[PDB]
Amino acid sequence: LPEDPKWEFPRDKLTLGKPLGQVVMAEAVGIDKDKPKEAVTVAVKMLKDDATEKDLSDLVSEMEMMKMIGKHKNIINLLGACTQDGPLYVIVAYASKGNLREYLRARRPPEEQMTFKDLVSCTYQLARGMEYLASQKCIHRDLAARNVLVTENNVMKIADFGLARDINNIDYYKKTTNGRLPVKWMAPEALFDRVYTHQSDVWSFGVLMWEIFTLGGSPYPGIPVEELFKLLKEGHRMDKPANCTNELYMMMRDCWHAVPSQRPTFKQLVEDLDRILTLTTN
Amino acid sequence: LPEDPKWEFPRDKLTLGKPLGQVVMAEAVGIDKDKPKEAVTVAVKMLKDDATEKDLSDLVSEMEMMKMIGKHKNIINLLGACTQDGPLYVIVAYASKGNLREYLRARRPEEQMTFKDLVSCTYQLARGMEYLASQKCIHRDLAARNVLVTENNVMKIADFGLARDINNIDYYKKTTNGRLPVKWMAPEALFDRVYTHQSDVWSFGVLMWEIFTLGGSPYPGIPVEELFKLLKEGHRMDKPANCTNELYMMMRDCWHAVPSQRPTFKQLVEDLDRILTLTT
Repeated sequence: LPEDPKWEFPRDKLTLGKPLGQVVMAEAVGIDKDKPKEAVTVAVKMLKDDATEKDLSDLVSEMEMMKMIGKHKNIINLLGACTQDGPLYVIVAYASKGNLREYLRARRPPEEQMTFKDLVSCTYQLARGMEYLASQKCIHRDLAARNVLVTENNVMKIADFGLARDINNIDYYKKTTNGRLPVKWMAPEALFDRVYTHQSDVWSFGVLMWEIFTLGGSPYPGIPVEELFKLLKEGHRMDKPANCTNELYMMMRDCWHAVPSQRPTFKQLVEDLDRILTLTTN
Repeated sequence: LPEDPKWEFPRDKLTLGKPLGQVVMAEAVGIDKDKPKEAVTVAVKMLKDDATEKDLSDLVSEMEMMKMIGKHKNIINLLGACTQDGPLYVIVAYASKGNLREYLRARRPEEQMTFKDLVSCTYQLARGMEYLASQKCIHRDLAARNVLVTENNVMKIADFGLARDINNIDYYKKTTNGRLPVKWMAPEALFDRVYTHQSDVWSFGVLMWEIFTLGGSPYPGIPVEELFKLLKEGHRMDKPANCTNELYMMMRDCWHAVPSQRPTFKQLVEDLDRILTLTT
């Protein structure tokens, strides 16, 4: 691996620990160049023993994407990496509350339940992360509750960029394109036309939204993967989650528009959500 | 998905259960056509809720492979499948004792393994691979975790998700063999982008090392990232503790750098047969 000084982190400064590809917790001393002696708790992603060549290159891509994206409030951020003489170590910010799916399912009505606002806030936050990601010419392609981390202060952090690509890094029209994307969150164009764009990410965003308001339910319950796309073409769409306003549900439905350009843009989702959230507070 | 009558199984007769790609235990009624009203406990492989397109093509390929391979005492066997109107269910015999790796780590000094057991366990698998080799099929993912053991401690090779017909390999293309766990993988599979029955013999060698270490993890301490450079420089695992020099020499043969210089499964069988009869 090419030596990238700015990101490189001393292995002797890194203390591995409990597990959380493969991710583990760890103490990174002085990782923050503004407290050279302070041991910071971080999360380290690495290869498992049964790793394959593709696994390695996927982890290397995930890391490089994290370098290109830049910093943002709603995006899990890279703290550094151990890429010389030894196992590849991608060191990122540690989210104590774990992933969003486990998180939501965790506080379901009999923990500390989630208010309507808390849900709306969660959605608004992720829309910002994506709105940003899109301004960075980056497509995630793997948006889902399980790929969102939640901090101690309940800040939503989008993670798992193993599949994220630059808008131009996609072989439009080839059969192999989009073959590794979980279908229940995947936009039809991704498969039928073998293309992927920001609008494809909004479709996924719609499913993530449905996941949030169902407090972590599983999309298209009872519907097999092998039969989904047929139904999706026949027009099928998930039902308005339990306690979910018809407004937020129509928002989801819009994300699930068959015509990619008729779906809202992340910028638009952000403004609507910002409106809903604000009026909720008042 | 094509309608293949010979293997199809009525969904109503199937009853999924506790979990064991994704595998779950199940009750298949009259899956054994000689006992139309007897319900047989079987294992069912299906896709997961977060499945991807490739996952499906992969499961489908797994099934077809088993269809073409045929039956053999040391290969887990396909019992039938639900391929029409609904999820894809690949039904296979149920190995009551789990995967060889767990099985072995379990009885570590819960009733210990004797040398002869290890030798037998080895021989059974060698017969499995010899048969596979004769069916012109490369496994590509041979490893203790991928071997199931039935109630009668019979060894059954399983996990055919990456197995291809010898001729169905994209010789020399960069992407070839990019999904095979490197620590069981043969050098050439990566350095020349090819795969032959001889690559499988290498994996088998690693399998042998697993068996005799009673479930050890290959190349302990050596990270995947720096394995292939060591392999190139001639690095090879040391003799497992409770393993005969003879058996270890056999492992090293399986790990000869030159593929044509590694034993064939037929030979592996014969020697193992010879060593085993003597242990008995």
